[PDB]
Amino acid sequence: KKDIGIQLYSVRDLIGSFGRNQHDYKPVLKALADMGYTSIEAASYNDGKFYGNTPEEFRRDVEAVGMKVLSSHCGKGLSDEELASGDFSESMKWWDQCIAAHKAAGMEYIVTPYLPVPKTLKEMQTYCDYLNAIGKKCREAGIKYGYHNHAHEFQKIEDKAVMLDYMIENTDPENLFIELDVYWAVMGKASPVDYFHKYPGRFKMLHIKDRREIGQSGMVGFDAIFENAKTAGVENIIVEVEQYSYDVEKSVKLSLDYLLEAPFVKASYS
Amino acid sequence: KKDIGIQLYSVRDLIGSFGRNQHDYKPVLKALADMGYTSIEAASYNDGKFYGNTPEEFRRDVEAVGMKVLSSHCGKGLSDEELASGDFSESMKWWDQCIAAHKAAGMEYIVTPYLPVPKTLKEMQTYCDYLNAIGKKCREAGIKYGYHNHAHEFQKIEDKAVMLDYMIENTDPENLFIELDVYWAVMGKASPVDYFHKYPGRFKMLHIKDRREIGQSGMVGFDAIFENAKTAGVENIIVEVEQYSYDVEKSVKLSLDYLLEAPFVKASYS
Ligand SMILES: OC[C@H]1O[C@H](O)[C@H](O)[C@@H](O)[C@@H]1O
Ligand SMILES: OC[C@H]1O[C@H](O)[C@H](O)[C@@H](O)[C@@H]1O
Ligand SMILES: OC[C@H]1O[C@H](O)[C@H](O)[C@@H](O)[C@@H]1O
Ligand SMILES: OC[C@H]1O[C@H](O)[C@H](O)[C@@H](O)[C@@H]1O
Ligand SMILES: OC[C@H]1O[C@H](O)[C@H](O)[C@@H](O)[C@@H]1O
Ligand SMILES: [Co+2]
Ligand SMILES: [Co+2]
Repeated sequence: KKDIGIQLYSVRDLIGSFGRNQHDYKPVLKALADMGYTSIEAASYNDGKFYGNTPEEFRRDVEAVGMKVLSSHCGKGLSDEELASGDFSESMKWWDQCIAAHKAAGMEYIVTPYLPVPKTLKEMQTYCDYLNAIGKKCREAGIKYGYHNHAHEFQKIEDKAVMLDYMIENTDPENLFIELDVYWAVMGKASPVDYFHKYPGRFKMLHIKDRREIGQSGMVGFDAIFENAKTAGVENIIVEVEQYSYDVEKSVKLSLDYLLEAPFVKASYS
Repeated sequence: KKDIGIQLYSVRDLIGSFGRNQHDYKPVLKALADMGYTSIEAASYNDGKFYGNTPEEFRRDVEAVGMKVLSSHCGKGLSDEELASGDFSESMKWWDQCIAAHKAAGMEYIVTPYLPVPKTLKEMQTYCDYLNAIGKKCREAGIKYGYHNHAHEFQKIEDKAVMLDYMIENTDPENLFIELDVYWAVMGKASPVDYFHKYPGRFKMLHIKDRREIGQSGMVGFDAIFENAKTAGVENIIVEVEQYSYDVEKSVKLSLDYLLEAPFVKASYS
């Protein structure tokens, strides 16, 4: 028995994602709960609602099956006009709605799942200003704002700064943490542990992800990752499975069991 | 105690010179033995000799510190002329000397450490013919010939075949096994375990390598790899460390200790 979360993207084939393919998510929530997942990270926020439901109903539904309503992936990128002007004030109204909806749902974190590699350091800097501004507003609402990587953030901008490094270095720790996707970090030739040591404390959440089932490909050193979890600053871990050797239910269950069986995964990080 | 080998390349910096001795490997042999490595893979074959010594002297030296003289990296790429002619006859006499020297040293395996990505499938085919021919000669001297990868072998040739796949598919199992470098496979976006399942029995040795010390980076899933070792066909494992967080002795000892401590690493694979 360990505190292990689940990215609801993992079951998007059953409940949908990012505003589409919707089903009644409640039976799946129950199965995930019964498997022994203890928290959820959502993957379908839109216009004040979660999977089409009010924050109150979503919170109730998640609470009904005994899981923590922990985190949520959602975001709003800057238009080319906002990037060129450096003025992203119109975007902030969307965040007032988003932050109030997350607070009503009980959420502890909000994580932006994706930003494009910008063309220039100046653009990156504007993104940093935006991330700081979002994270500050989140912080005032009692929420921790984070960023989730794929592999593209390990590229360089203007052949100077690695994008993820720039973001980390040019955001305030209390405004932005990194929800590090260890699979995608490895895919971008990055050492998760080396990142942990370069930016201690900034990795408040991990996406525990692999090619398919967690711990099956040989491509991720979860032992080392979890051994350096204190340096990283890990508070919570979120299993993500996007591709499957089996039916989805079994893939996500085997994924949890790997962590439950792993001696290097502690019962709680919080 | 576990049967764990060491690639002598890993301590290339600790093999020095004084007086008439240009490759004084004996002190390092001792140290490696004392750390607890049980077998060596050589990285210095030329002109019938190992580290400038006769096969009998090298064999004596290795045996004197109680390690197995197991394997050896050496190679002879095809010239552009041999590639274009398809006729690699001239290279085969080099192999007669090489194989006889390995037999005199007691070697169980010979492994070629690098072949370039060829431009065409036709050239890849020629390489496979060459590998088959070498492996056949090795086999008749009671030696198993193998191929060691980096990352480049996961590229596609003519945007058709992945190079390593082509090699495996178009060589005889009895002529060629793969000494899979798990670190470099990951660096090529390859799952070691999926390779094991695609080509059962063909990975008779692993190069146990990481970014630096074995098991420290978070980039290699040793647990999964070792759990699939039987499928793979693993007979021996060889630690390789080329880059170091510490002084070389400490780095290669920490590397052994990770495997000695890992419950998923068995005492013997042979
Ligand atoms: O809550 C009060 C404080 O927080 C506000 O968001 C303002 O940024 C700051 O100027 C003010 O003093
Ligand atoms: O931390 C900045 C960059 O340099 C590091 O040495 C790593 O090689 C790379 O993975 C990382 O993106
Ligand atoms: O052959 C000994 C060593 O030398 C080569 O340069 C390879 O990079 C390495 O994979 C090998 O272990
Ligand atoms: O024999 C030639 C063919 O066999 C190889 O194993 C591959 O399947 C294919 O890509 C190649 O063209
Ligand atoms: O083995 C075949 C190739 O295709 C697979 O789908 C993998 O993505 C790749 O790592 C591998 O090289
Ligand atoms: Co993810
Ligand atoms: Co190697």
